[PDB]
Amino acid sequence: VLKLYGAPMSTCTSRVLTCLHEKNLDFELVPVDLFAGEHKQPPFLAKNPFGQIPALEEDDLTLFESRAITSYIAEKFKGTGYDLIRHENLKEAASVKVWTEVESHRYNPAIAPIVFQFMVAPLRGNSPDQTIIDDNVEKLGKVLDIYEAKLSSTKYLAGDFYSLADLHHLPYTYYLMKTPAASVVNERPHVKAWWEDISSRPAFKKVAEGMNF
Amino acid sequence: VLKLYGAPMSTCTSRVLTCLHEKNLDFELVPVDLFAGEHKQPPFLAKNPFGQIPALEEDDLTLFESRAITSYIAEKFKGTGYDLIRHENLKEAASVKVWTEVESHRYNPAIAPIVFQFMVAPLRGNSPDQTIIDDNVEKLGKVLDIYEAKLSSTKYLAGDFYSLADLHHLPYTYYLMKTPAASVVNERPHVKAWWEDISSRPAFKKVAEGMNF
Ligand SMILES: N[C@@H](CCC(=O)N[C@@H](CS)C(=O)NCC(=O)O)C(=O)O
Ligand SMILES: N[C@@H](CCC(=O)N[C@@H](CS)C(=O)NCC(=O)O)C(=O)O
Repeated sequence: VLKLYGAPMSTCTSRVLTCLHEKNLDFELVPVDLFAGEHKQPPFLAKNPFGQIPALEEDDLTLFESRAITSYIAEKFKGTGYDLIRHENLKEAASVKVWTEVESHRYNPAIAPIVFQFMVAPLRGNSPDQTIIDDNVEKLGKVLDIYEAKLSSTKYLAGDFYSLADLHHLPYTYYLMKTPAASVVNERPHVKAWWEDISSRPAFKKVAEGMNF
Repeated sequence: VLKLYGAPMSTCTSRVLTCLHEKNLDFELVPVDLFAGEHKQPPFLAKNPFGQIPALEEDDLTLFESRAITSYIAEKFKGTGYDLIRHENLKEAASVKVWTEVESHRYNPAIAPIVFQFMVAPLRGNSPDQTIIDDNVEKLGKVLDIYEAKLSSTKYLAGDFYSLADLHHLPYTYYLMKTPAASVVNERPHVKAWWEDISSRPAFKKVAEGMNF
């Protein structure tokens, strides 16, 4: 059984959950109690020594890092459910690799701090830092300027097909759109339409429920 | 023929060069003049709209992001040269994915600003910012504390085999070891031996020469 350790409301778990649904896979979501600090105790640290969710146990295999887990799932269950990494087109598969790396090294480092300040900082007892928000909204805008041009050429980031590249953007963007920083998406027409597209896929709509209130 | 656009002395290009050598592949290195701002002009922007090196062309295929390029090479030529991704052991393969994601999301964000301050800031006309250095040295230390424990259990990050996960660490770490921040590697005995191991591989020694003045 694919056993996913995490929480429905977290961006990092949701990234895997939507991938699991795209692939039409059975799985078990095992709750990890972040409130009680379960992720920092010896049992979970043995799954992920960095003490963050999610982790995956599949028989004797144990994985962590959300995008390692999605990549594993996408590769292992080739030909089942949606074709996320393009297993029968080399050119397409390569482009997916490009834009998943763009998400990791360009999109995520800019959007993560925005969501952290709005959603996580209050949990740590701090008001959102407007300076950190504004700086990264500027940075994300510049990434999104490139996205706007790309998405004017192709339906999705890696080409005229939905892929793992787009998928990885769903969770942090979902929370961004709940904040005033939603403006960076809404003011770029191709990015906005792209977001409205991928965020309305059945495989994410089921996951979106768990990310709400 | 594989055409790599970049510069020997750059970490991002060096990351691809070492992979090419591990895979025993022939290639053409096409210089891009950063000092002259070539990477910011339309011809190169047509290759990478983000205007940074490296980029790869193979026939009509064009790629950017260093780790997308290494992944593409390691996959396409998986059956020949060194087994970077473990193409015959799906569990080892999964482990490599975990630790390449660790390099992208945990190691690189901590080590990059350190190297930037030491080696790029003077090209900006500034002295190295010791505050940014110290803060990220603290961060990198926490990451390496985890590595230290993992490398007590297996010879390399993903297991007892060298892999793409280890490889991706080579370039920034190489420049780190030329600075006072080399201490974070040298003070952790398993991390130190692991570094001295992977950095002595013939596929990297060829590359390290181009990273020296
Ligand atoms: N790079 C990691 C990031 C993991 C991460 O940020 N997890 C968050 C949830 S979204 C977490 O565990 N927060 C609890 C904490 O750090 O105390 C991944 O993609 O899996
Ligand atoms: N995430 C990118 C980073 C690319 C990058 O940082 N390139 C540097 C060379 S190491 C560059 O082009 N610097 C020139 C500039 O920023 O003006 C990758 O891994 O390829």
